[PDB]
Amino acid sequence: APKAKIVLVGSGMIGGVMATLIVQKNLGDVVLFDIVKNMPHGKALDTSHTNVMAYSNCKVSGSNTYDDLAGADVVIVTAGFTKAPGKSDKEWNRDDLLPLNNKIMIEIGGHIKKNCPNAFIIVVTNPVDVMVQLLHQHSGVPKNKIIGLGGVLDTSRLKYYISQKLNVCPRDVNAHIVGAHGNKMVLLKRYITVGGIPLQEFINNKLISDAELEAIFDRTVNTALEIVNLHAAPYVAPAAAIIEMAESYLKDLKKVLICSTLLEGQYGHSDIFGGTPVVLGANGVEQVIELQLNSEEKAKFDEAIAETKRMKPLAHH
Amino acid sequence: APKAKIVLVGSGMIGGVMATLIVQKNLGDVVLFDIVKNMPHGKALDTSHTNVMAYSNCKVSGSNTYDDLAGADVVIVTAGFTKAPGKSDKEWNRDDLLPLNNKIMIEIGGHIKKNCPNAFIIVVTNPVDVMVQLLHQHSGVPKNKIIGLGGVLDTSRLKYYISQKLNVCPRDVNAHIVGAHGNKMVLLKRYITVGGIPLQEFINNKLISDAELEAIFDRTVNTALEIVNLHAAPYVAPAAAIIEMAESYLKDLKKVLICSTLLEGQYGHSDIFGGTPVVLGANGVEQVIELQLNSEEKAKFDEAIAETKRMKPLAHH
Amino acid sequence: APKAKIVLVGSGMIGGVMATLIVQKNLGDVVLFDIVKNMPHGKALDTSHTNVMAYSNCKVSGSNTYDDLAGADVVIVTAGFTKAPGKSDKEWNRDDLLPLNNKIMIEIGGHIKKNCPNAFIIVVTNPVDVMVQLLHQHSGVPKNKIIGLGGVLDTSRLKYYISQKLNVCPRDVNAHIVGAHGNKMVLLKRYITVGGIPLQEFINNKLISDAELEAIFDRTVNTALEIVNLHAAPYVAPAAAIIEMAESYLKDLKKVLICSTLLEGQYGHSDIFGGTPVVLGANGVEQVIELQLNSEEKAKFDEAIAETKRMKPLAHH
Amino acid sequence: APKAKIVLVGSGMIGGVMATLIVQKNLGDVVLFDIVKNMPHGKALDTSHTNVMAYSNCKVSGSNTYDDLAGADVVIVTAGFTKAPGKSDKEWNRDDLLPLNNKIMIEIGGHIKKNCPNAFIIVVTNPVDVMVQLLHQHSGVPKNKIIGLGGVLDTSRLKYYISQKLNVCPRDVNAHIVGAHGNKMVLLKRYITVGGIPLQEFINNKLISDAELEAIFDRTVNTALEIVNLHAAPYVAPAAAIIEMAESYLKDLKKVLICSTLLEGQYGHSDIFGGTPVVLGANGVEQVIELQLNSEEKAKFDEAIAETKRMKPLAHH
Ligand SMILES: NC(=O)C1=CN([C@@H]2O[C@H](COP(=O)(O)OP(=O)(O)OC[C@H]3O[C@@H](n4cnc5c(N)ncnc54)[C@H](O)[C@@H]3O)[C@@H](O)[C@H]2O)C=CC1
Ligand SMILES: NC(=O)C1=CN([C@@H]2O[C@H](COP(=O)(O)OP(=O)(O)OC[C@H]3O[C@@H](n4cnc5c(N)ncnc54)[C@H](O)[C@@H]3O)[C@@H](O)[C@H]2O)C=CC1
Ligand SMILES: NC(=O)C1=CN([C@@H]2O[C@H](COP(=O)(O)OP(=O)(O)OC[C@H]3O[C@@H](n4cnc5c(N)ncnc54)[C@H](O)[C@@H]3O)[C@@H](O)[C@H]2O)C=CC1
Ligand SMILES: NC(=O)C1=CN([C@@H]2O[C@H](COP(=O)(O)OP(=O)(O)OC[C@H]3O[C@@H](n4cnc5c(N)ncnc54)[C@H](O)[C@@H]3O)[C@@H](O)[C@H]2O)C=CC1
Repeated sequence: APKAKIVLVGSGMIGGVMATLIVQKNLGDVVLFDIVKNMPHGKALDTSHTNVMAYSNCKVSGSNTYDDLAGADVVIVTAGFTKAPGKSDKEWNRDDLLPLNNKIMIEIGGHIKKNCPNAFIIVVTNPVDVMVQLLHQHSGVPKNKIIGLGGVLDTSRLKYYISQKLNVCPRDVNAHIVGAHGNKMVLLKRYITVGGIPLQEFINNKLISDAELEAIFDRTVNTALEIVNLHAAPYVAPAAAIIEMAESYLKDLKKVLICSTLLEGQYGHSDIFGGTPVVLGANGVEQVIELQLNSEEKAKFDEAIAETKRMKPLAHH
Repeated sequence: APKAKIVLVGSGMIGGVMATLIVQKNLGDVVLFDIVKNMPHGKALDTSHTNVMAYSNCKVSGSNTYDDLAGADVVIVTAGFTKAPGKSDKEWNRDDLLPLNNKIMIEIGGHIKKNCPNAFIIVVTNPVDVMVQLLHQHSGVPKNKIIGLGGVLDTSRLKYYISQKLNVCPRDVNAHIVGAHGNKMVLLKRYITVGGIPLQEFINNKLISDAELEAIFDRTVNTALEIVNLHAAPYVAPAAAIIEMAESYLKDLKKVLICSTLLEGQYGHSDIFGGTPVVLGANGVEQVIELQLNSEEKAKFDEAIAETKRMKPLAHH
Repeated sequence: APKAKIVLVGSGMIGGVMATLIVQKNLGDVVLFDIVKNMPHGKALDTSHTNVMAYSNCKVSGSNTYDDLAGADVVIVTAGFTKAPGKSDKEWNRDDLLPLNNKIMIEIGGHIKKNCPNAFIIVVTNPVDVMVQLLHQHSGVPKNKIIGLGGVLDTSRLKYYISQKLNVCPRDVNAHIVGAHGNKMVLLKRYITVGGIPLQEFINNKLISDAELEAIFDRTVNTALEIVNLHAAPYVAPAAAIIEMAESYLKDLKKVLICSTLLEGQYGHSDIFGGTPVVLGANGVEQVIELQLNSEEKAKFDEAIAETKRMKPLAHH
Repeated sequence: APKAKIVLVGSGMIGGVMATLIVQKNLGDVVLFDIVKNMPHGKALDTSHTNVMAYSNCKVSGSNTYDDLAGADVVIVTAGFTKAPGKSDKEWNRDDLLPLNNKIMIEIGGHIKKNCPNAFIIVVTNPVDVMVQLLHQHSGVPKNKIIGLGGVLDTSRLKYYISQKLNVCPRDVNAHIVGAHGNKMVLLKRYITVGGIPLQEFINNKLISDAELEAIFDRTVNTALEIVNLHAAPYVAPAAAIIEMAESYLKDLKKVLICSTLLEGQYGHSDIFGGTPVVLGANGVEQVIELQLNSEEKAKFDEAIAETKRMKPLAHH
């Protein structure tokens, strides 16, 4: 009935574009919560005027008070740091953000548990597969109620780069990147399709070569780094990917979207979060889809999970 | 610059929903042309008021004059009959429409050639793979400028039925039905994916069985018949499929959409139209994608084409 | 959480376009209920495939069982007749539909009371201002939970016709037509704006003359008749207007939309429904806005209400 | 045919959100041009991946080369500075930006004249009513082909603030702010409507008081300042307003939108740009609407224009 209340814990660059897109889509009332005094109110105010241009009617409010999490239907956590200190852009590594963000998850998780234990949570803060589980553990939410951003975004890059080479609608390329959001992300060439057709047929037709695809894979993995090194920050597509996830939940679209979710034996892994296709609908994570990987792909998946696992103890520290 | 002018040659049930959806999408000015006196003006008038609710600004005009094809950017041909005479609903067969519609294509084609030889044409009238080629031949338009409706619609049924069984977003099922739009349409189980994942994995996981899929295939092929026999007429999804095609053209989306197009050696066939994925963009049919079918699938494709071919001489009569 | 369930009581022409638009907009699951055997299932089936083209995920089901009203969040009543018997198109009068539809409202109202007493109801069946109150009285729903279609549709015509003369975006003309949906509808020249600017300025600028506006008023009042007499049936804009209302409710947009609602002293009238701007949001009819009419406009409003009132006793018969 | 090419001259905060919204809306290919090395490529890259989530197909490219203006259909100029040096946020005044941005307009104008003299131009850089005319004069474009941002944005604030007080859909408040975008902007209480109804009726009904409206007017005028002083920057609504303008042009919507345009006697003013409602369509500024202001309102309009005029000679310096 009342619109969904969507609290953006973190009102930085991603938060700002998420607020924008929520109003564009009329998805629900938005709270831009941040620890920075007044900034979220300023961003909220600005954003709120777009209801007029968008023909929407979503309240957009800023907050510097954790208890505004109360009544949240969806909580999207981008709170934290994008860069580590003393580290240059060339040395940008999501792993280095771990010391910086760990303590922030715990605190937010405690606030979510107190204020909106029944909210659907999307964790973004890097290293996301680690931060999401830490938040899961501190917020107390059901495993079907929290996920991390990764695959929707990593695959939008891969999908997009292939679509440009093949000159097809970007969305008509489908692809899977799993395990973790980071330099070990697992790009599954075998699960790439174009217009539902195995990418291998386009390779057989010399429309795109294996070499080009290897360069696209490399680019995909290094995209965040590439953007950081172009004197920009990746936040527009991250926001759009998060909103697509939040939207599938809110409107019960049941889209299959690759997100970081609690693995309970899939791919041989339990007690960790990892990226895999899930179905996001009214009941949250409605299905966790386990790709029937081959042994080579599973080996890569293990390598990705091993990285998340390695940082599990460091996060919890 | 000026909006696209979209002439709907045929202002019956499909025409009406196409006009509706064009205004909803603000795709261009619409002409509802029909041979029935005044009906198209009445439908156009009604439809035109929806600009207000849709926040659009597309003119919608009725026409009983072929020369209103002048300046058309897109021409969508639904002109003809849905049912044959003396034939009951249980005996509904698209082939029987051939005697009834053949002469209508020729005439329209002559008008298109005179009035809008550079228009992009979408032929719908059944039996579509036959009628489209007849129109192609009489209108004189380039082969990259005309297609027939079939696969977008047949696959929306298959996609939809599978998505309901697997509880995923309908659009997340991708599937291919090729050769012809009719009882010989070729359903390619091998090219079905769900969230980009081979349907076989869901079958392996007992999430959907082969038997269920065979029933869904049967239903898909018989859908039009099923609808006709429920005391309804299939026209809403046909319209939406046509609009999705027209939209990809008009907005240069480059979607891969299975349509009836002139085959020039694909699948071993030339000098006939058949359903296959194509990319529809600014330049019309930008790419004709040839699925690398196996011999069994190709045999079915041949059977479908053989039917179109069989009726080629009857149409031209 | 679960999508809204929208039951279309009546699955005829308006019902069909409403189902189409609901899926286009992803507004909720739809039930096409009708007394005609199987037709609604056929229409629902057809419509359901458009989820694919629309990227939506709304179930569309047919029903021939009143109890499928159970759990309805919104009920839209188009059940009834568009034309009276023996009456020609030239003699088409909404009043004549009263004998034909009265008994249908009562029955539906009883089913709504039993099955979905907390649903938001939109009554369309003509003569709507009479049928809506009859349904209100039999369904038992709160006065903030039921309205009739009229002004959104009548004004879309007026708005549209003026926008064409002035060459502005249709939605940029705002206008009010109140009292009743019928030949006594009250067109308030004084409340017409174009881009928020009094229409009188455009008249002063000779951009549109009083005479042209009087012809547009006449056309607006006679539009339904004009469409019927063009061998068409007004149902596309009616559907779009109803969906805009249903949408404002469902998404809590709080749009000001002129609908038939229970008057409780506004304009000097009580215990009757009449068309006036209301605000439709999460709580239904959130505000009933009383235009501060002058005495001349109020006299017309009285004339409109007098007609509804005259038929009140005949309906209840 | 080919999509519109939209060059965003200036790829800062507003530019970034404009690129985002263009892809969301699939409006055309986008070039993010900036003088800052590589930043626009980084932003373009990020933005480009959203085609996937948006189902769009708009190229988004960065540029550090003026000649990428070639072939532009629309040019949106945000190039310049938001704050003056040594000036604190509390002292933020658009006028102070004049020395900083004047030289930038001239240069861009010369590039537009050389590269895309037939492009439709939207100038944003402050003080906009001054910068727009300077660009007009240097680019050589027809007066119907260039406008400045102001009223769509200033009025979205006023509209929004009133809609919150009255609890109606933001877009249902219409209002006019004219003359100039700055502290002398002219808020015309007399032209405010809510759901097409004179705001005075809501004031008469004590739904909003004159005092509240005066506070809302003050807030509206000071909004940019308020946002700057909340540790934020107004750029989301500016972007949305610009896109709504660009969109009306590109899709020939003919929306009435208040923009800065060349006055040729309206309001008694010639040879200057000032904010007034215009109709934006395929042919650019299709109509310049002159509000029939009273003498008090005209006096304010003169005060606003006098400010633009005062800075005319300083800009040209
Ligand atoms: N999972 C994924 O695919 C990716 C994740 N990222 C991670 O997203 C996070 C957000 O990126 P951006 O928005 O660009 O960063 P940002 O630095 O722009 O925004 C983060 C903000 O969170 C704040 N914040 C810090 N502590 C907080 C607390 N306790 N509560 C609320 N707010 C708090 C900040 O003050 C700040 O505004 C980073 O860790 C980045 O690496 C970014 C791209 C995609
Ligand atoms: N290709 C595909 O996947 C399918 C094709 N169809 C074919 O679509 C066609 C249209 O279906 P509906 O709209 O439902 O039929 P309909 O009978 O509602 O509409 C067809 C209309 O075309 C008219 N017409 C006849 N001759 C004409 C001429 N020379 N010029 C202009 N108009 C003319 C009619 O008067 C009429 O209004 C039929 O042949 C149907 O079988 C329908 C569903 C999908
Ligand atoms: N309020 C407004 O502005 C206007 C109201 N109308 C009224 O809308 C109603 C619907 O128009 P259309 O859809 O075009 O008519 P239609 O005749 O196409 O559809 C009406 C249908 O309701 C059915 N029906 C009859 N009794 C029923 C029952 N007990 N339960 C469920 N379904 C039942 C029919 O079988 C039928 O399919 C008519 O009374 C028309 O005058 C139409 C235009 C606007
Ligand atoms: N007209 C209106 O209603 C308002 C106008 N503004 C004016 O909009 C302009 C843009 O605001 P923002 O995007 O926030 O600023 P910003 O500082 O974020 O972006 C401006 C950028 O333009 C650049 N630039 C400078 N010289 C350039 C050149 N020769 N060519 C291309 N790019 C160049 C910058 O490097 C920079 O990235 C400012 O003057 C601001 O005051 C902002 C809000 C609304």
